[PDB]
Amino acid sequence: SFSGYLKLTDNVYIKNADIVEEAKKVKPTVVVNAANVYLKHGGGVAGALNKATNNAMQVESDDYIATNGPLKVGGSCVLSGHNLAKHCLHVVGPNVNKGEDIQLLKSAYENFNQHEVLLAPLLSAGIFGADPIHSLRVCVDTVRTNVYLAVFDKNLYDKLVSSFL
Repeated sequence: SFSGYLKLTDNVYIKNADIVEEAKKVKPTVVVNAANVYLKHGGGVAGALNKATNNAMQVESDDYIATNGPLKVGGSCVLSGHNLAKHCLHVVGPNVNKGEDIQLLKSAYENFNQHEVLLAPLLSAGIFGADPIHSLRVCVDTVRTNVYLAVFDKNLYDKLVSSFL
């Protein structure tokens, strides 16, 4: 199971960890990917998860997009977790750097409620440009299922825990 997570609320847990390494160790039922609408897994969590799958995630994703078209900002799709998890829940948080509406972050986190337990990153954080403190607050106020948050950056992890209300 998940180990070394700090409990923030009844259902939200957090750890300073690389989500790729966490996924390979735990092999969760669901790993969340910080996806974009095109499922183009170039950088950040998406690039890292995809690289760990030897690009199998990107090949599967391109077939999904060819069939279904792009996701909506705030939306998600369930695909294979490959060698990382049973499933990957690709969730599109708003990219503040691309001028996307930050109010869609709550809609993005609502996707997590369809799964009893998830290994996840903070949506819209990192290269998506939103304030990770705000993302954690939206997470705890939106997600009701059990979410294990992996925060790659040690200094950000310390700031998130120490500033948590």
